Amino acid sequence: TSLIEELIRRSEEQQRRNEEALRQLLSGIVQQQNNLLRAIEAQQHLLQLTVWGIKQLQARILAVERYLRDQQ
Amino acid sequence: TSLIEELIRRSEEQQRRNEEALRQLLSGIVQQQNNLLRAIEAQQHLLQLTVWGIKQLQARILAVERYLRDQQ
Amino acid sequence: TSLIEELIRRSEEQQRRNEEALRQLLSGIVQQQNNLLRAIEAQQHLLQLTVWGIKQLQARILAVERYLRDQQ
Repeated sequence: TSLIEELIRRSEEQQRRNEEALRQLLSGIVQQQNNLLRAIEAQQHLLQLTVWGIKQLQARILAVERYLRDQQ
Repeated sequence: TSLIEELIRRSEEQQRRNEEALRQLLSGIVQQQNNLLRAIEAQQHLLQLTVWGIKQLQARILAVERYLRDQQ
Repeated sequence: TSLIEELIRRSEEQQRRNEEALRQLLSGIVQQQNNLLRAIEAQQHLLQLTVWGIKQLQARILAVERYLRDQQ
């Protein structure tokens, strides 16, 4: 999803800030960990959708396989 | 999986603790990075299973497509 | 992918270093957050490929379902 891409871009922005600050940092590290957690949660949501999409495709292919067996 | 949801909830708990501590913190940030890494590893395991599930569906649909071609 | 496994192993290495340093640490935490972000980005790439793989399987099964309907 574009949100995962948006959360990643925000993590990239915060990462550059934390590295530059390395060269207030602790707050940035904590915020960055929240940025990463949000990304992981968004990826989890899409991953869960693909899991259900795979099971629906499994059901559709099984119905076709059974139709072809039944036609014999 | 429910484990990924459990690892995420633990990361959410540790995140609230680190933010509240921001308002011992370093240990919490290190632990939180382990919580995130465990989540990423669990997501990787489920992602790998979906990759193999997709290839098995590909093989099943290909077998049906070939059966239908062969019947002609 | 093996890259995600390589990024994870690097995060595991950096995590052990940060925990041992807990027992220079800030640089290690920042680097570890970059290791995690890279993992999340790599997982996002594979996740996006599975999403497109699922839609192509959907199109293939739909074509078979339509062929079978049309043959009647």
